[PDB]
Amino acid sequence: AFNNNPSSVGAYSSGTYRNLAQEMGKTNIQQKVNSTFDNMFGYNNTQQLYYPYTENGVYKAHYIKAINPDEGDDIRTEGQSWGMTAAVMLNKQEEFDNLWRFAKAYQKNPDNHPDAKKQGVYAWKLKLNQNGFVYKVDEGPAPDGEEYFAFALLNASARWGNSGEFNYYNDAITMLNTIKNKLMENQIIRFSPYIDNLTDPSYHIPAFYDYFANNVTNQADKNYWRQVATKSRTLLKNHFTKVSGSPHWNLPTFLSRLDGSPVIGYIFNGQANPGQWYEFNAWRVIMNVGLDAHLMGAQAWHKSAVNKALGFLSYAKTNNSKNCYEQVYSYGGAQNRGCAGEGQKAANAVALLASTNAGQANEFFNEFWSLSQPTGDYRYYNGSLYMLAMLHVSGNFKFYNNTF
Repeated sequence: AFNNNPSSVGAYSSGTYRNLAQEMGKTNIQQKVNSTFDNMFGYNNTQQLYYPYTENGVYKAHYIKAINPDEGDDIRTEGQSWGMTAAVMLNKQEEFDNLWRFAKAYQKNPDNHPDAKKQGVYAWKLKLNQNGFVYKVDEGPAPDGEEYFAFALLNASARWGNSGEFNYYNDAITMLNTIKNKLMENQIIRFSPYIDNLTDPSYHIPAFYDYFANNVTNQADKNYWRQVATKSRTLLKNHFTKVSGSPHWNLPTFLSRLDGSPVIGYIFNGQANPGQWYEFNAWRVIMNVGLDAHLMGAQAWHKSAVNKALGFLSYAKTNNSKNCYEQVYSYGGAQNRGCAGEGQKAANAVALLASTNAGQANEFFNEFWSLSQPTGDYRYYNGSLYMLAMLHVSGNFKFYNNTF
């Protein structure tokens, strides 16, 4: 049965990881997790997201392919870092190393870039040119990519050691220093180096910062990361207070000010969507709240955030002609951008680690567990989130501390 009373003591402290799928009465859980990885990382061109990169017939590295029928396939730091995270959780070292080799060689902006704000950050969008060779489309970062790279590398160090191709630990500390020096404003993760008073709630993963604090050696840096953790929980608490009731109707938004206020409308040239939309990025917020509750303990704010958001989506489904909740809402109104696909259902299943409503849990968990693994033209984002969720709901998303 679903545990509707999640502990205030996290798995990171206790060592006790929940297996949500087992609580929900499912069978062949580990088999399904393993097949999900094998299909995503297999050469089947069906579920596959992991592809080799060669130059003049010489093997170089691997990437997660952001398949895109509208604008041409590209390669993103979020997908790359999420792939590495999946690989370390399942002890898949070659896959990890092949992805990290690609990131460090081809995504990393040089440390002596003429723009100091780009030095050592990871270019969010690459493509292969007409002759098949990789190039940077946009050098600007997507800072949750760096966050997941640092997380994944610290875990690789802890599981595998640092004497092979990579000194994972040194690579992780370098990544942490880059985040602190290039991607933070007053200890809150940035949306952009070039815009102040701006964050993306989906980039806030408080438990990662607590993990960082426990994996750096010096006192000042331990305190720094513990403060980022506390400030991140404050940002999310404040954002969830601000989106409660009218006018945002309990869903978090794409962009926020540093006090948690949703950004209204457009604020910069190049912005993809209005700031107050619950859209593709915002899907991840309650996934992150579930992660935090599981790993670091559930408090009243985690439970309220997820219960009210899932409550809104359930309500929105009852008021939809297609009998689905949709991918994009603004001020509680459906924006006609399609029924929820696999990745949104996946994010919402992870959120259940902070839920106190067994009925909600049944509905949202079964809607996720009944899905086939993503295929076709939209499988990059759907399939990436599906993989992460499979780990989180099977007790496989764990923190592996380094020893000093």
